[PDB]
Amino acid sequence: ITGTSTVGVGRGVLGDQKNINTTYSTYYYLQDNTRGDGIFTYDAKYRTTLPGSLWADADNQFFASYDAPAVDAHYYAGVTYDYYKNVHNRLSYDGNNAAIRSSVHYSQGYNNAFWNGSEMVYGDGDGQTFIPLSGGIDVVAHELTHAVTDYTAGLIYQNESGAINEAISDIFGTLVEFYANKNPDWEIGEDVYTPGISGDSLRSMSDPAKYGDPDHYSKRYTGTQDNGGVHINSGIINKAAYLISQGGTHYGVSVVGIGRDKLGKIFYRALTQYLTPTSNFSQLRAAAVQSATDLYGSTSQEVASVKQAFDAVGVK
Ligand SMILES: [Ca+2]
Ligand SMILES: [Ca+2]
Ligand SMILES: [Ca+2]
Ligand SMILES: [Ca+2]
Ligand SMILES: [Cu+]
Repeated sequence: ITGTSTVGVGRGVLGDQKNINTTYSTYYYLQDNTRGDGIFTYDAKYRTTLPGSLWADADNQFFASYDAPAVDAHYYAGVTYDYYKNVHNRLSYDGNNAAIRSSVHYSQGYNNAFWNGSEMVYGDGDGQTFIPLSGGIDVVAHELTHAVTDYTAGLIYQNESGAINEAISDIFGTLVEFYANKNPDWEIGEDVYTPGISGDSLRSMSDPAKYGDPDHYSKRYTGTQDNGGVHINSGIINKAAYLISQGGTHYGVSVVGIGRDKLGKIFYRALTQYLTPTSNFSQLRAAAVQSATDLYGSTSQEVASVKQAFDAVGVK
């Protein structure tokens, strides 16, 4: 919409108060003109036609229950924008300040969120397995990262390339969480998963096996469910990313951790410069090793730790 830039206030899914950038033109819209070509949040109104209607509010205050998923989708889309721009010098997901669109209240009781090729989509959860999924900053950044991957490496969403696709979204989803520095962890989805059960998550990067995902190549799933296990075998790469950043000893192989920023630098580089749509795990190792070499030198610790971490999870 054409209008003037304003700042509204409301509460997110977890009941936290936050300011949001809006656009006033009779109504106040969830349209943030301060980031690239804009961040736009829509109401799917419990239906599945997308994107639905640009979110409109009469008084620029967003504290209703119904408002909360929109407030967080909007706000966390902005935090993710800020991460990519400030940390990687990347302007939106296409690198050219593409408008970021999100729809909330998608369908009824929908326990999921996704990037559909064009925009982000968030279910409200059934209230049991999930509460509105835009309440999780790692979920929002995971999904937006699929757009980044789609515009860069273009990893095909199947088999090893798809598990790499998934881990990349888990990796930057988590780095955005740390960036916002609000209860950050190496778990995925903990802020919106199973409100009746504390301490669990969708997946874990630091120990994928805690939810049955493999933490070594030898345990890879080789069936054809989940598109060949993209959300399953992602644990093997998630674990390596974790070790590269935080270090440790896994199945007897020790990894010297080099911290989150260098992890993010190495994986960003690999994603944008070396991975291709059909890259497998082995090719990811090569890409990350060359990225580190590019960045820190062939004889660096950084290179050694990337090698150690991939060794630790069995991928050569
Ligand atoms: Ca209002
Ligand atoms: Ca957290
Ligand atoms: Ca998390
Ligand atoms: Ca829970
Ligand atoms: Cu995903």
